[PDB]
Amino acid sequence: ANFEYIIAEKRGKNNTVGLIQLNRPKALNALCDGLIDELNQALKTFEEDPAVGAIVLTGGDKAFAAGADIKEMQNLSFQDCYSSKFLKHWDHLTQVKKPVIAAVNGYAFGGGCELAMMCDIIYAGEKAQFAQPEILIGTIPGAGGTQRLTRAVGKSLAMEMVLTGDRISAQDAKQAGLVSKICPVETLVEEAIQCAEKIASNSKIVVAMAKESVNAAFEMTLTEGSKLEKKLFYSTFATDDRKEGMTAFVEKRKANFKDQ
Amino acid sequence: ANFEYIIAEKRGKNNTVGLIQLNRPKALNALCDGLIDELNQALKTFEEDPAVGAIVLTGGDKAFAAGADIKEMQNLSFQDCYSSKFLKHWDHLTQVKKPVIAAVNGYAFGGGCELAMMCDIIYAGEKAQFAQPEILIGTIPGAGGTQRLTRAVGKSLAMEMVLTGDRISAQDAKQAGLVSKICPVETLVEEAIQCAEKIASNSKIVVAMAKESVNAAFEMTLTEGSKLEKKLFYSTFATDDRKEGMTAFVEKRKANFKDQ
Amino acid sequence: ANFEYIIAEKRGKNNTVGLIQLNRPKALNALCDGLIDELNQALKTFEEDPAVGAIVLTGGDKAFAAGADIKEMQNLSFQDCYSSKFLKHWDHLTQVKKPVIAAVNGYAFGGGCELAMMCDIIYAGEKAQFAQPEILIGTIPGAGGTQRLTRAVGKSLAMEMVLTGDRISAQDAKQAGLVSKICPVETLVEEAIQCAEKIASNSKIVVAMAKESVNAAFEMTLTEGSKLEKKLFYSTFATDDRKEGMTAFVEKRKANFKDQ
Amino acid sequence: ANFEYIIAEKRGKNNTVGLIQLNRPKALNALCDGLIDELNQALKTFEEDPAVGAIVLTGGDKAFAAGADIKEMQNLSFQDCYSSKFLKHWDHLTQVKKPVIAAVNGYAFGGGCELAMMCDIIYAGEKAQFAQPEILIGTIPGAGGTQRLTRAVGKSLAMEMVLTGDRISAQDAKQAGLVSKICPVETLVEEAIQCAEKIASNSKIVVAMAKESVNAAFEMTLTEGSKLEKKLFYSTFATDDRKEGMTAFVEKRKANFKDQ
Amino acid sequence: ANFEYIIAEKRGKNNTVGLIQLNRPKALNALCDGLIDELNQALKTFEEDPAVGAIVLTGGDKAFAAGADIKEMQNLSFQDCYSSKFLKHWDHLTQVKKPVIAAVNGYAFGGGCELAMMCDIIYAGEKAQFAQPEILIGTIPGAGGTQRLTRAVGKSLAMEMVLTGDRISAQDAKQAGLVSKICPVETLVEEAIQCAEKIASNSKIVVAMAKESVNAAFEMTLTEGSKLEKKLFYSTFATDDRKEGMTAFVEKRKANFKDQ
Amino acid sequence: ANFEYIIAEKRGKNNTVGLIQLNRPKALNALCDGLIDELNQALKTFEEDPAVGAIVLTGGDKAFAAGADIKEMQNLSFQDCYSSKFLKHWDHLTQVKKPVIAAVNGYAFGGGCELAMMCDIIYAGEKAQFAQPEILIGTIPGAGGTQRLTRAVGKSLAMEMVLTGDRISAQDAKQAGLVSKICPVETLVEEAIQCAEKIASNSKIVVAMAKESVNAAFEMTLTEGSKLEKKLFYSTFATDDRKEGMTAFVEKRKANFKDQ
Ligand SMILES: [Mg+2]
Ligand SMILES: [Mg+2]
Repeated sequence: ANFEYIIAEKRGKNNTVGLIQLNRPKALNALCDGLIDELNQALKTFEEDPAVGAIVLTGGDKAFAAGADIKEMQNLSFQDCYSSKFLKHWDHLTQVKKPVIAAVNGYAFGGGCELAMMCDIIYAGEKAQFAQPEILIGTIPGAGGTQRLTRAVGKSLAMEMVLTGDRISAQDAKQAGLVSKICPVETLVEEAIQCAEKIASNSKIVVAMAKESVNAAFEMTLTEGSKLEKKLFYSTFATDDRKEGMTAFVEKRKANFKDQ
Repeated sequence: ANFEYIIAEKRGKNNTVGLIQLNRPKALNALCDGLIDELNQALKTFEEDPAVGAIVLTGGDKAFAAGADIKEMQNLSFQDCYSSKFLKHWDHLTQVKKPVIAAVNGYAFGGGCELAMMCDIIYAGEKAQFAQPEILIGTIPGAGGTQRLTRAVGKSLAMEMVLTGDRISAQDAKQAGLVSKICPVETLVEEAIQCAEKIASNSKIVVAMAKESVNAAFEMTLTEGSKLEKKLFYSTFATDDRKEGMTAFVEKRKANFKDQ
Repeated sequence: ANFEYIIAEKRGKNNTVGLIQLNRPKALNALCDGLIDELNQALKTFEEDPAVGAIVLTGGDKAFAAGADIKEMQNLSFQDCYSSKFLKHWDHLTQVKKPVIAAVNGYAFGGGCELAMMCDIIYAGEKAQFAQPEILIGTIPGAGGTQRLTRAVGKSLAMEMVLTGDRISAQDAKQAGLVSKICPVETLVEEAIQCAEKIASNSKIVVAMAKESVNAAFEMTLTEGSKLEKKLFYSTFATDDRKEGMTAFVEKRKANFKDQ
Repeated sequence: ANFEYIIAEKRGKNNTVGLIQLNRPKALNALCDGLIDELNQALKTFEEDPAVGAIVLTGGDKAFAAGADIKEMQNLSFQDCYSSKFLKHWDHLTQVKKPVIAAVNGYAFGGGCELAMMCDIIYAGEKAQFAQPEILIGTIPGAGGTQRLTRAVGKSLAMEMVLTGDRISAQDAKQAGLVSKICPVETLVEEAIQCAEKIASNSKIVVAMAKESVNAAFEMTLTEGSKLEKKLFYSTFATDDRKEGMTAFVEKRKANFKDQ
Repeated sequence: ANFEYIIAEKRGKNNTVGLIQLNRPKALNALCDGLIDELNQALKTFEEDPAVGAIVLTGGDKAFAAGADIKEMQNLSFQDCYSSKFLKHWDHLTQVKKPVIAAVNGYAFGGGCELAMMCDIIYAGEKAQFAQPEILIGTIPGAGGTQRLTRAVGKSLAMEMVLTGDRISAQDAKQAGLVSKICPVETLVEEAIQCAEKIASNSKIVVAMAKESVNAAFEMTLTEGSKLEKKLFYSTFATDDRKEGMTAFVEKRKANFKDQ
Repeated sequence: ANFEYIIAEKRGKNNTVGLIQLNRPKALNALCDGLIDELNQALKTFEEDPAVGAIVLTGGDKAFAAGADIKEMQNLSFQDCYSSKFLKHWDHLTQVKKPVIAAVNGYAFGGGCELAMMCDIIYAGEKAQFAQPEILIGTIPGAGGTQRLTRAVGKSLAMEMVLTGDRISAQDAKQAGLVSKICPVETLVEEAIQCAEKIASNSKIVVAMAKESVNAAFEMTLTEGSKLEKKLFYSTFATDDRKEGMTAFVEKRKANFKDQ
């Protein structure tokens, strides 16, 4: 559909990467309800696209997402927040089966840091900054800003970032484990698109199985996690993609996958 | 009160930071029963102080805490450990609701490293060292020296430090995620006090809710953790400090919080 | 017994370290059925050796283990993999009670990285590389390559390595926490042997208790983990090595341990 | 919309109970795609109805639901099932916030038993029968027929019912804990409607909080469950309904609740 | 310390059973703060008594405990509950190491059922009734009335009792598993005292270990539960009472235990 | 091999049921090392038999298994027990993939009750009794007598049985959920054999998947349990038995399963 807050298009060769770019530069990509609706529409459109195998989520060069709109949430009481479940459409990225690579350039504060952490892979620029300033306005992060952050960077750094609201550099996020790669500002999007192309070049079903196996590490114990990983490695044998890849490996050539 | 092992006072402007400094320099701040009792009393006093919003725990410049007294625990038998629940008052720091910042200077060995890891934020000096030498005397760390350490720095480094008892530098704890900031020895205490002042400047109830949400990341799954975070974010709306902070954000000014 | 794929011997002074060296240099130490059988035989032999306290697992100078044989697993189906529990002998290293130090030199790809992550301590060379290329042949890592990796290095880096199959340097693994020490290619084995000698010098039963307490951090919550740690610290008092070590600490001398 | 497989209406005095009755008597209420879509639509309509406080789900007098259609799932392969998440709309009843009372009359086999167990309260007739015959056609229950059943009736009875497919009487389900009340066949619907009216008479928000607290018992440990229960009990104090109820208890009268 | 709400005495031969009888017959044993304080004092006194090995908690013949005083909690806000942690002294019974047998006669409503479920063994009379009427006053049970209840009687019956507030007979509680034995009203206390005497006649430390092993079933998985059970069965060997009991079993006689 | 403590044979028509009968009537089937070794040998022999689909474990008419040999473990210490892992060969029944039906007749005390609870289905005679008398000799059940028992029969009854050692009748175990069916002592074995034949007639791989899905209910949460159940129900589509059974159901006939 015609979006007014975001820009959705297919990038890279073979058109296998879906680029969802936030286009709110005057508000520093403020996460409003309309922007979230357009983002979810683009996400489901890219998920229902057979040619797309990976999604790249990015905002602006100076700001990825500076948090939710506060004026629409100031006059909310406890009843209207508990009932009606206020930030519920804020977790549709966690239900996406295809990998979503976050290209964080500039400010990723409040809701932006949570939306980035909800993605599988986070690519941060040279001047990218992460913070959780919810404590400054009398609230707490309520979209994964504490659960995923503490699991990623540890208790101490997450406790400091949550209780103080201070910002951390991209280098600190890489050393702590929040992001997996640091790229220049003018080439972050291109490297994220190349990584998404490398991801989508494989079998989509096996990639989804691997993503589920990785995500299960935060929901189950080590023994049950290993058992589920063994069951998934057994189940991946029932696909033609596994046999095709093993044939291309034994008889050295390029593997032609058909997502089945 | 008349303390013989620790020094308790309120530091910083407006006296919002409680400083609990171990005062056993000739014994390398050995964690004895009287010192633990005085630490618990000071923690309770600072918890029951409305003007205190954060606590800073520190020791000496050359040693933070070099472990418990071995003489008072050699004659102890298996039955006398289980019954009297040996080392039962060593986890009172985990029951505090206000944030406690550990300013570790010098040696933090055995019980000292566990007491530091039990704090929310760990500030270490340039010459600070962390180790678990329990394996050297025929015992294992029994106050969180294995659970929290493995969750913070990983399996490999924790296994090495536990089975070998070797010391790690402050830079190692920083790159591994054990500590959150490296500060000079002459200014570590003041930087910890400034961080505790920045923490106490916010709403104490919202800060405690955020601390609980962060601590829940080690006790529940990611889904249930996110559900509890959502419930806490919804409950935050029932406080006057939330509305005050959101109004101060809307009309740009300084938010005056009343801890309610 | 006489091995054809591996080399098993006791190294170090006092013969306290068991060295299991993979001896398949022309196949990059491919994890085959015979190699796994010989590895399990050497592991149980060293476990049934009262003079051995720690095991060092290493491969070649240019490759630790470059994955399993794809030829013996290409013609496998879903039923044959499930009704035979494929790769069920691949986790015998996780049942070892004595510490196992992984001296990873060169390539550790696929099954190699999984076998290395199952060890307690991972020692990597300067030119050591870790990767999970299973996604390139149409399968997923099914021997702990996702559960342990995501817990160690984090969500983002593990997701990238799994979905892309790209390699990471030893420095990246050290920064992310996958390995614990970087050593030269010419001395990595000697450093691992010295670490295993320092480990075996302590009480083997107390060392096993500490290893169990550390491993329990990935199978239980923080509260139950601390409770089990307290119970193990209480049970360690019923050993003769505990009082001997405490007496040697009180009256400064060398503690003579008898593994009881 | 106009339903062809189910009947949706508001029953009972004050029209606070939504009755969703399956209307496929010739197919023993086979769970097809259209019937599931209509059930989800009726559930959403009753959820978005302020005048409805509870839902009652029932079928026919001789059969509640005899499982899904096997014809629409025989020609399905593994890839079509996985890459489309077969039976994904079958768990929309677990996302409902208002209590759903299952009035099971007659046969509740496989999918019917799963849909009944997914409800909060199960009301069964004297001639009601429960079974999981999936093992007879070469499959396993895949909509909670093993997880919830084993947690409700125990390990032994669930194992027997799953591996044998034998039916159990309503008295057996009552003594095992599967159902909570046995009612005559001619009055089961009326008793379920009266129970839902007793439920709908209370505060909807407090009822939803209690439902969440009860459902959390199967998602985490007892300690975290009690902590979440304490937090929800504290959050209840921010509603006007709790104050109104406590005031009506003090000054003995009927409490007028407004769902806020 | 003379009590005004409860009666504390030692009953049974050898004076090994501590009887804590609620003595509020006009208020149906309303759980007030003073009664809770006296109960905690009696509990800690009986725990610190070497002659007492088991505790029996009971109220009146017509009422065990009819819930907390609503007048004390009527004028309480959300901030006053959270901060201050309302009902925080209500879980001191869960920290008792010695077994506590609940002799429930008459009404056990609201806080009474929660206090009874926190006991290890629950003994109910012929006319004993259990209910959770918190939903009738606009609140939810906040002292374990949902977590333990759902784990004991199942999902359906607990959901019904919570959302409706209806009472269940002692027979239904025995069938669902809430209680373990039904006794006449005039002899319930005597049978509970006899059971507590049978319990206290064994080794107190082994009894505490068994209680911990049983309570761990709700805090860990089956694998980790069995592991902790194995570790505790190994740890019980280091006590003299284990060897004494085994000697009395081999050489048939009466075992003389010394709680060590 | 020729057994001296047990009797192993194939019973029932088509020889699809393996009967492992304990043959120690003069010692009340005491669980000794040789008996456990022969039991494990018969179990692995029946597991490696393609014609056997289910195993029936029974003892004598007056005693199923009266616990382990006491004189075999009187002179054992804490170190000898921890380091040798006492009772480790006792959980080989939990690793069996095919269902094991426990035909418990007579006394099932101590280790016998644990071995019975480790089975999937428990069939008890009219005069069968279950108890955990470990507390009477100064020890605790260390082979699943507390974890599985508390999960099956509840907290109160398991606590009573563990702390008192009293016996429960077969009817009590049936109403509590410990056993699934009560049968006469003269026909219990035949009924268990008929049940195993009904189990063995189905697809062995699908039966193993169902057993795994049921056993996973005690190792994971409800959400992850349902996810693993969905994944197993998707994987079962890749078997030939699923399509054969579905075709036999569509066109009504007898399904011919080939265990593939
Ligand atoms: Mg890290
Ligand atoms: Mg039951």
